[PDB]
Amino acid sequence: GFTDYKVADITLAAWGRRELIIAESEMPALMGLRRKYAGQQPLKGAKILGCIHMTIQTGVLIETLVALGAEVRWSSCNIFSTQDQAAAAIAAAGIPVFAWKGETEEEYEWCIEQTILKDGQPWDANMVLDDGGDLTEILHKKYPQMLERIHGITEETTTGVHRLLDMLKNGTLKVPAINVNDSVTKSKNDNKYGCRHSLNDAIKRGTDHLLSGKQALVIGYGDVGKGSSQSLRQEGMIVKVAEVDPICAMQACMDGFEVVSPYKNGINDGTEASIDAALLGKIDLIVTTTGNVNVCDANMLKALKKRAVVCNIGHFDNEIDTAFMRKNWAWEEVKPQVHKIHRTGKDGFDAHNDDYLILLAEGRLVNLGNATGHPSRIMDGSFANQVLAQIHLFEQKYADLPAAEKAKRLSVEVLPKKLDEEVALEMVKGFGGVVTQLTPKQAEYIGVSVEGPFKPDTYRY
Amino acid sequence: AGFTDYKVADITLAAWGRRELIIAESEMPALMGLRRKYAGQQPLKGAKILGCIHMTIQTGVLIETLVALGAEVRWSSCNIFSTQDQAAAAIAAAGIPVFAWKGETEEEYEWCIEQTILKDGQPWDANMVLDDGGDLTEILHKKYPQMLERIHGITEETTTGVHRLLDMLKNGTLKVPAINVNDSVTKSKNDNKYGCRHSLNDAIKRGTDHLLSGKQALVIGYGDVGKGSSQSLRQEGMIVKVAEVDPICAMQACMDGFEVVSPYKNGINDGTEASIDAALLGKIDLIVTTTGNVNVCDANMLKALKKRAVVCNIGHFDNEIDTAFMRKNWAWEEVKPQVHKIHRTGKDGFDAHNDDYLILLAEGRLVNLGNATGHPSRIMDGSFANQVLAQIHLFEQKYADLPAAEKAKRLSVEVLPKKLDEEVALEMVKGFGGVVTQLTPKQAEYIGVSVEGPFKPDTYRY
Amino acid sequence: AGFTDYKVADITLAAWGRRELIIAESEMPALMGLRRKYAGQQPLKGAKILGCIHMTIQTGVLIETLVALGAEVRWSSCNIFSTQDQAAAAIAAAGIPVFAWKGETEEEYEWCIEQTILKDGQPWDANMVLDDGGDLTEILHKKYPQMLERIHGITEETTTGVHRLLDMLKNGTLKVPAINVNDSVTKSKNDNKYGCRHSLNDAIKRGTDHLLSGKQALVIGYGDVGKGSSQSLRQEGMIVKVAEVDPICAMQACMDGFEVVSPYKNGINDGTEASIDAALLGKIDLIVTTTGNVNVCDANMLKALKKRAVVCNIGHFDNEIDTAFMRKNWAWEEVKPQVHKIHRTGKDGFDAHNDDYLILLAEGRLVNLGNATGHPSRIMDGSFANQVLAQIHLFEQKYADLPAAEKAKRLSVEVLPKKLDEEVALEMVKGFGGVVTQLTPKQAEYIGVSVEGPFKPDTYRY
Amino acid sequence: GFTDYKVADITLAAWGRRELIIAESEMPALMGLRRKYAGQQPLKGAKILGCIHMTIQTGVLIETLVALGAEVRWSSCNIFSTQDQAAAAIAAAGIPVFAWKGETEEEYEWCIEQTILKDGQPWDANMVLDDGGDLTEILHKKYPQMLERIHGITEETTTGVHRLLDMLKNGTLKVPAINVNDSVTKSKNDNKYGCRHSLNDAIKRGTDHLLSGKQALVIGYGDVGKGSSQSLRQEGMIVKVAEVDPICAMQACMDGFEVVSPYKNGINDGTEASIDAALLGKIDLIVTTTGNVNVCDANMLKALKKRAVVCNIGHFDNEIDTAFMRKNWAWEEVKPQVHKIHRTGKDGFDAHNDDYLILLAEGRLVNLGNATGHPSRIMDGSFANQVLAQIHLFEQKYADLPAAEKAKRLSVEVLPKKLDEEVALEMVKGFGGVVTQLTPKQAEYIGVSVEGPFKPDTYRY
Ligand SMILES: NC(=O)c1ccc[n+]([C@@H]2O[C@H](COP(=O)([O-])OP(=O)(O)OC[C@H]3O[C@@H](n4cnc5c(N)ncnc54)[C@H](O)[C@@H]3O)[C@@H](O)[C@H]2O)c1
Ligand SMILES: NC(=O)c1ccc[n+]([C@@H]2O[C@H](COP(=O)([O-])OP(=O)(O)OC[C@H]3O[C@@H](n4cnc5c(N)ncnc54)[C@H](O)[C@@H]3O)[C@@H](O)[C@H]2O)c1
Ligand SMILES: NC(=O)c1ccc[n+]([C@@H]2O[C@H](COP(=O)([O-])OP(=O)(O)OC[C@H]3O[C@@H](n4cnc5c(N)ncnc54)[C@H](O)[C@@H]3O)[C@@H](O)[C@H]2O)c1
Ligand SMILES: NC(=O)c1ccc[n+]([C@@H]2O[C@H](COP(=O)([O-])OP(=O)(O)OC[C@H]3O[C@@H](n4cnc5c(N)ncnc54)[C@H](O)[C@@H]3O)[C@@H](O)[C@H]2O)c1
Ligand SMILES: NCCc1ccc(S(=O)(=O)F)cc1
Ligand SMILES: NCCc1ccc(S(=O)(=O)F)cc1
Repeated sequence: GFTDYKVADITLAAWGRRELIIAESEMPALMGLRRKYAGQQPLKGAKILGCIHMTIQTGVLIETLVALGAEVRWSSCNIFSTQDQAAAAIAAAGIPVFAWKGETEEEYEWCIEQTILKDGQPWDANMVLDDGGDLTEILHKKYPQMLERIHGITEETTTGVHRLLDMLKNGTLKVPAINVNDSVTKSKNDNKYGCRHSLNDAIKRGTDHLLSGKQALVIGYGDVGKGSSQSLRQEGMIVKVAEVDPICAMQACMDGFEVVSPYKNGINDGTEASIDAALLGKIDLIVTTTGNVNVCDANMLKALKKRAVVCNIGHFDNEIDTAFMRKNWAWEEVKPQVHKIHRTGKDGFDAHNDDYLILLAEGRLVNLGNATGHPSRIMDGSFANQVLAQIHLFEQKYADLPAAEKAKRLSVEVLPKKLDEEVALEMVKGFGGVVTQLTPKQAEYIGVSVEGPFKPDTYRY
Repeated sequence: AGFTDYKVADITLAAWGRRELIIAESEMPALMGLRRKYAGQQPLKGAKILGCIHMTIQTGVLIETLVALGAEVRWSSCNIFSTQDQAAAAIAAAGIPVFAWKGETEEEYEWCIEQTILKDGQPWDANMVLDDGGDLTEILHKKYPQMLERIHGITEETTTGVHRLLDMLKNGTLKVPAINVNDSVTKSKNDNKYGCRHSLNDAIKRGTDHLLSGKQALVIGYGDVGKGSSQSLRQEGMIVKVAEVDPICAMQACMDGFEVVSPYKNGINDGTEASIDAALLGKIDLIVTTTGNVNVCDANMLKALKKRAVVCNIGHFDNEIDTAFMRKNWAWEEVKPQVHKIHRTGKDGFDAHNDDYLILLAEGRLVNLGNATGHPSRIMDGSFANQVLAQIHLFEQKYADLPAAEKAKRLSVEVLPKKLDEEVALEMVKGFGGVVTQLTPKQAEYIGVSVEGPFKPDTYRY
Repeated sequence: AGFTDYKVADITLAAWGRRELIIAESEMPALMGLRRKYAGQQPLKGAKILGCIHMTIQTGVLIETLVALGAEVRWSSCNIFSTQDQAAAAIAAAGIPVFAWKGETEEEYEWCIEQTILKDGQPWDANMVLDDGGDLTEILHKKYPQMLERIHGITEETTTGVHRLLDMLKNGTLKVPAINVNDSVTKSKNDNKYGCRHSLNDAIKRGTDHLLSGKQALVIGYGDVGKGSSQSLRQEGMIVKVAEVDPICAMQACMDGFEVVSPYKNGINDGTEASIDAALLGKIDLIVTTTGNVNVCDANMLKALKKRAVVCNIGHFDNEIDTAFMRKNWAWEEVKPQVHKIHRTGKDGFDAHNDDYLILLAEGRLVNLGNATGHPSRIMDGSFANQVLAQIHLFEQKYADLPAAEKAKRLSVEVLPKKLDEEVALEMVKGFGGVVTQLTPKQAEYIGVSVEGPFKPDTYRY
Repeated sequence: GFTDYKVADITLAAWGRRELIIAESEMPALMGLRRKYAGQQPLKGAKILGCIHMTIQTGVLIETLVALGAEVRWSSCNIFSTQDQAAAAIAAAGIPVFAWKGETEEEYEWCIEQTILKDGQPWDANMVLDDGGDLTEILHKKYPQMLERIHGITEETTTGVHRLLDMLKNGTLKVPAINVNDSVTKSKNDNKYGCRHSLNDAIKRGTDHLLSGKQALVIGYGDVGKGSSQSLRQEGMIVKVAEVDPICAMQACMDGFEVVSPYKNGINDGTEASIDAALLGKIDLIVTTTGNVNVCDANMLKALKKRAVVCNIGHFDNEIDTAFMRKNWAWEEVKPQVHKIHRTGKDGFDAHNDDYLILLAEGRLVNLGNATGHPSRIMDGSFANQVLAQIHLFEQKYADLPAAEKAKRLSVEVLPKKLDEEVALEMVKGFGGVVTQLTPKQAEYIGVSVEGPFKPDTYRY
């Protein structure tokens, strides 16, 4: 009589299991590790608190971790990102999961606490898998005693890594972490190509708007901005790119984009006078990709072309000043995760008003909120890295080391390039690709082993 | 007035070269901004720079920037086919020693480098080296080691040259420090990739005027050059397949929409004709090597290629293709300079209407420079702004003046700091009319950077 | 509310449908411009239109435009899977007879068309037909021929429908004139191509959430739908191969950068398993049929496809794929609505973990409408502005009231004049914020056109 | 002792022969016609006046006509389009050719005259092959008696067809014509993909400018403007498109381009005030593609960004107001067919002036002027049509008809679709493409023969 879960509808489990079986065939690197390490059971004794979007893809990751011996308790890291049939299949497998699509903020926090607490007391957790740092934060701030037993954190995404490095710099990080984001088979796969697949996917599902011929402004040109700009350009949008980093802006120019600023001469002085109103009045779609705060601000929202679509694909919703819009403008729900924001005022709207914006997923990550996030064959790389990272920190056994050895190992590290390459090779074979083997003379000529690693650690790909 | 200390193809091309320099200067804002920023300070006064890099119009703007900052130079090309003769002539007419022409022999190539090293029959009192590929660096270490005692540093342009510096550093044979100019992002991820995107299809059209759309290409390699090369051909409508030994680069090729294949069955190169994927190579209209490695388009691949396929190399050296095999066994018919039909029917003569030939560009030497003009000015702007900054830095550090114990602590291969890489990029972006946004103080604090940058940790890969 | 003359899935979706209609109106400036232009004149006053076309949000705006101009209508969908239930509910809640829901059986499909034809058990006094594929046209000619005595014209949306009309005209069996709406440039080269570009990869993602980049696709056909479908996949990074019987379309595929292949050895489809290029089909991850032809993805191709390939059809009718063979021999496993795994291990039951299956989308029916929402409003604007102009033209001509000799001269299948095609395009361009330049008198005289257009001869192909 | 020619340098003939031998391997449709018709000699007795760019590809066309039985006398239809090695190879084969790169207007007219006159008297020509209509006009106006002997004209390009249709309208056309341009294997191959290949080719050879990241304005979006826009966009330019035809403008929007006018509201009233100076002041490259007059006018040239490149790929050099620039601005030759135009005045220039434009090929066809025009494998389709059109008209012997039968036969027609498909099939085989054969049931289902034509004549591809 398994009841240790909370999902929208347990009766979706059979559907979710059908999609898990399909997803498994799309995830050869992750399923390869499941088959490789099953005999060793390297996560026997691991008790993992997991906080990451409860999608079908996350389901294959969860069941891999359990297949290698772990126990887990799971929650989503976003109120809109859960696929309810994925959550139901995991719960019907007997795995504690607290997640549904459309949580309130209070339900979101309740779901994390349900993973942390078992029977009203702290679970004897000893591993953390996090995506964005919310679970990491709650443990350090509200359950610090639990971190005495925890061997490490494996952190999925750019924003969570930044938070770990701030903690490390300030002396507040209590356990070591692996930066999963910066494996090449994560950052330069998931963050870029994942958003290429899923950004225009979510815009179409949300609005069914034609994108070809229309004007877009992408704020940011890091890995997510690069993939997002391509998602839109390959549909035929005229894409303009904003950046604060001149190296990233240089890449945008060379990639064929006009680089512009929302602010005259790029100077954001906080006044309406600084807004390039002519530019913003021609933009049909703005997408924020930065991991920064208030990059689509109130004065920008006032100046945007009527009926423009606004969305965010960075981790947190504060990229767009949705607070200003809740305070001043009237919200008309079109359907779940799609709202018309009427700039005519706060108290009610005319149903035929033409002066509105369309906001997707209330400013939360739009690929997961309005579609299904990245596809399985892309998440394969990210999640193979997660598994390898969990194995590595669980085996290092930090929670048991003497203090001097803790000092040497309290760090945020990445996986070695050899492993990054082994993940990539399984991905390539999933496409039917054939990697050539160096001859001994050729390996000697460029100074590498025939087996790799093939590049110095400085190499940027 | 009596300047004779040069050797070029035709000095009367100087006026033409000067017109093209004046145009190129307006395409190179980072480099020309360095010229303006530092001219009064003369930070290279006293520098005596041996330069070895493709004697193009773009290199001319680099040379005159070094001279305008106070340096003296003596120059040669780093490839027998890459000089633009009008550029070398303009530089010579300006009274600057340059020894370079398009279509040098190997003996003339080595003579030209030695003319930069020697002045009036004796070693020039050089104290700086600017190199592209490592040949000048090698000749100095092997043949003129005494000159290195006075040299403060090497600024090395390209991936292959950096590899050779790092081999010397690990072997204990590198005598002076170096800056790896290649690995600035405004070099590696500008020049190596987008430069080849611009100039590869350029050189193939100039050499052959072949339609590329609808035809099959095989690109060997998918590093920065292979990425840019693959894009050069795909954007023309070619059906491009990619080979790689690096699974991470192979993963990128898959995700970028290319089929990843090996010339060898199951990727295993046992040296026999039997290991060749004859069915694959029999379909390929164009093969491009981009690896920096040896014999990646080998004799058995060449025998298996589709009749009338084009063969070329855009890596730094011609040993990527087994051209020696083709010289030894097959008859060469010159179509026009840097374009040869190689007839696979035998060595002693050929039927003029023979159908079983390959077209080789630039005799397997770097094809974008041999058959066209290499990277365009606005891309080389980034590379050469980095070169000027690197020259300034190593010259000001004065390594050659240190005691032996301190030289040992300073001997290293380094990259320029990120802040400079960003400053080059900013001038490039302004040259496109791009407008970079400035962080507010709260935004800078939120992501943990200074408002002025650097904006990324040194681990960032872009 | 008193009004019961409809049948939809759920009338309570009406308000949601109305919200989407108000958005779609802002995406359809040509259609809303016609509403405002002709509202006062009521040119369709007295028209009674039988309509049979995908009951989507876009069709809703079309319906309410005909009504706003004076017409009465009775509506059904031309496909069992293409209805958007909230669009049908909005139309029914506006008082408009509509019989349509997503997921009809075949018997229910036929019944819905008959409910538009009949009002209270007797033929409605229809006088106009709007059709998409020819099913309603066929039912009237076969089963209700008396009704055609009062009907002034048919306006036919799509290529397959027009083919059927032209065969009836040749055979002397077409009883009323038609307008070929499909062959307006703002329909054929807008809807058929760019609509499939937008909506094909859209439906595949919704149905399977598969990564497309780096995978192998085979598009059967390279007409307008095959062009837009091939681009839909290639822009995602698929490696796309194209099959054609028309060498001119195959030439376009080559120049567009696709490899042109046949599923049969040497292109010869003799019906044997030996004729199948099994090596080619064993590498294909996705096959899309775009032909309007029969059995272009046949039993032997289905047998030979790579395990776990996706199979779909974006032509009008589901017989492009041999789904009947799959129904007879293989076990179907529903993943979710309009997504089935087809287990090639046999008919009775399946292993839930079997690896040898295909994924079929929308049971072989038009996949963009079955698994997503079809073309976007801004593209359908062009098709449906043409539909409204075509309805106005044939209604005002009053074919059914003309003397016999006048009928004989007007019994034809025609396209709208090019001047109207241009006026639709102009509104579409303005909807993008584009600005069309006006010729000077001298420039107009020089190319031999009016400043107002038409700008091209009728022979022009764009 | 053959002397009946004039070329730049006859010693270039061996080079030209080498490139002809290579080009033949790139032109399977044209070489296929040599084999299919050699035995029958369909052009035995044809005497063809030919006027078209004397390129390597034209050399293969010429020698195909001769191999099928024709005699010819040849000139180029543009002063800059000749490849001198090609003209030399043709002269050395004993074929009268009068053409070199860099003719004056006087030499251009003289070269056409030498094809018309053999030994000071009109040659007994009975066939005409033209590209642009200059030879056709000269014969109608200056030697009308020779048209009593001529069976027809086969006209290569859109501008030339327009000029023929003016005469058919006015009743002043003396012989029938084949509109070769409007074969699909010409118009939608040569005019579009040909310019795709050769526009960015000529711009690189002429300027070596980076195109990625820069702003282009393409005037026109017919077949040449479509291919031109793609030539630039695929290099990473940000391309804007002007059109007067709203259908063509619709296609540009859908193809992912911003459609703009050089003039406010699109109204070309001839004033400086009409110019959108903000737009023109951002454009790095303008390309005219219209076949119309003065579509890049004096006020657009005055407003263009400093150092922008200006070129024309339409047939005639009056698309750009070069006359205005010759009268008012100082011209500095960079190298052959590349000039800087200094907007500081006419009385000389400062060698370091920054306020100049770069004009390519003096406003003449830039792909042939600064590069080599379309590649062999594209020109294969166009020229296979030219050969079939010459046979199609020669075998009909219009000049032998009585006046009443001539009237009935007098027309400007395209080749039937069956020939168009025959050319396309040979093109497809040259790529190694495999066309599928319809089954009888399938052919019956769509109402075509298994042997084609597969499309009604109304079809637009
Ligand atoms: N939705 C998804 O599936 C998904 C996937 C991966 C990562 N992410 C999230 O997306 C965000 C970005 O990730 P990334 O890996 O691209 O990071 P990144 O560091 O590579 O890129 C962020 C970029 O934003 C730029 N930027 C910062 N402030 C800006 C401003 N005011 N205006 C313009 N540009 C500005 C920076 O210069 C930087 O290049 C993070 O929150 C990350 O966690 C989301
Ligand atoms: N022509 C130019 O203008 C130009 C510009 C920049 C660099 N280069 C030269 O091009 C070469 C490549 O430079 P890069 O920056 O791209 O280096 P890189 O290290 O980024 O890429 C080289 C790639 O070749 C691959 N490779 C090695 N052996 C291989 C084999 N046998 N088969 C397939 N792939 C193989 C490696 O895995 C690697 O990814 C160097 O010689 C460099 O100096 C030329
Ligand atoms: N789903 C949609 O939204 C949508 C939109 C428009 C049209 N359609 C339908 O799509 C179909 C195609 O329409 P179209 O306008 O592209 O027609 P089309 O005539 O332009 O093209 C169909 C192509 O199929 C090719 N073909 C025929 N049999 C073939 C075979 N056995 N193998 C390979 N190629 C073959 C033909 O040569 C032709 O070029 C029609 O049924 C039409 O009604 C669907
Ligand atoms: N250089 C080459 O190799 C080459 C090849 C083929 C044709 N051409 C020539 O190029 C020209 C164009 O040929 P095409 O086949 O594209 O003809 P086209 O009729 O298909 O296109 C010309 C286009 O220009 C547009 N146009 C006319 N006046 C305009 C104006 N003032 N502003 C903007 N747009 C305007 C028209 O609407 C039309 O769409 C003709 O002179 C033709 O002979 C050149
Ligand atoms: N006007 C800015 C002057 C300037 C010009 C160039 C640079 S650099 O990036 O190429 F070192 C830096 C500063
Ligand atoms: N210009 C607004 C009036 C108008 C609105 C629509 C059209 S139509 O081409 O779409 F029938 C024509 C004219």
